[PDB]
Amino acid sequence: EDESEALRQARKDAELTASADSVRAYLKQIGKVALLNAEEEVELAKRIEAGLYATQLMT
DNA sequence: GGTCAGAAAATCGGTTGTGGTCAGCTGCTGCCACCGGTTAACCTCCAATTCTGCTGCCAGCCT
Repeated sequence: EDESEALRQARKDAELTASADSVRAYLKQIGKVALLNAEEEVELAKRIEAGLYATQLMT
């Protein structure tokens, strides 16, 4: 019953905590988003350039 | 053996004359102090006691 069940319960209980230090709170806040790779960075950059040209052209 | 023009003193003050003298910028010119931008192998989660009041918590009569 220790196969991520009680671990999940303690994970949600730790997620609903306070964590009264600001550095620890910022690290816990930034730990949620997952990492990337080269093709994902390429497609994000292409979307950035397309959106920037779209708003420039529309203005 | 006496009255009137001239000469000779500082004195208060205007001229004046130039002889520097100091500053007042004035470029200006070099420079130097300061602000802003840029760098493309990869490597992605911290360093004692004493007293009073308040709040959170669990059994437990009452509905």
